[PDB]
Amino acid sequence: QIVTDNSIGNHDGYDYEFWKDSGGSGTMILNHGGTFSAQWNNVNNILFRKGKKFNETQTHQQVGNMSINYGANFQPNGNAYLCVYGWTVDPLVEYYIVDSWGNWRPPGATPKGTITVDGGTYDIYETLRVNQPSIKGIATFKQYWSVRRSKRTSGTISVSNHFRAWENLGMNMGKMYEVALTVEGYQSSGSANVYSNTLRINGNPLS
Ligand SMILES: O[C@@H]1[C@@H](O)[C@H](O)OC[C@H]1O
Repeated sequence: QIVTDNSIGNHDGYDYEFWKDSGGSGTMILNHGGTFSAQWNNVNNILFRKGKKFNETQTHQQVGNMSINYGANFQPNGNAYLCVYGWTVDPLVEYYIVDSWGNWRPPGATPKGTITVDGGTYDIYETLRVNQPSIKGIATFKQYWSVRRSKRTSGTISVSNHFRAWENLGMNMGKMYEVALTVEGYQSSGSANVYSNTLRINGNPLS
C-alpha cells in the first residue's frame, strides 16, 4: 500500500492514482477508505489522488450528484494544489476545484465568472494545455477551474454544482472519466495528510 512510482489501482473501494514525470520523488501511503498521505520533493509535476474512475459512458448528470467531504493537513513548500480533480472525455477536459494552494493562486488566467457554493466564492477559469501528457496521450485540451478566493483545507465540495456553473458558462463537459480528492505539485516539495475523504454519489458513499 506504499506507492512511490506511477500506479493506478483500487484501494479500499477508492480508485487511487500516483502520477509523476521524471525528476524528484514522491511517496503516497494508501490508508483507509478515501484517505492517504503524500510527500514530494523537487518534482517537476506530481499528482496524488483517491476517488472514482468511470467507464466513459455517462454525463455528470447521469452519474448523479457528486459531493466530497474531506479534510487534509496541507503543507506545500512552493506551488501545489489541494483540490477536487478529474477528467471528461469527448471532449477531453482536465478539471479542478481548488480549495487551497501553496505560494501561487492558480491558474494565471483572467476569470470567466464566479460561483458561490459551500460557503465560499470561487473564480472560474478556462485554460489550454498544448501537446501535454493526458489520460488519452499527448494532447491539446482545455482545463476548467473553480478556485476559492481564500484558502481552506476541510469541508464539503458540491462537485456537481461547479459542473453546472461551468456548463452555464459554455464550458462544455464530456462523459465522466474521473472525480477525486487530489494533491498536485509543480516544481515544488511538500507534504499532505488527507485524513478524511468521502465521495458520495446521490448521497451514497463509495465502497
Ligand atoms: O493521470 C495522469 C494525469 O492526471 C496527469 O495530469 O497526466 C497524465 C495522466 O495519465
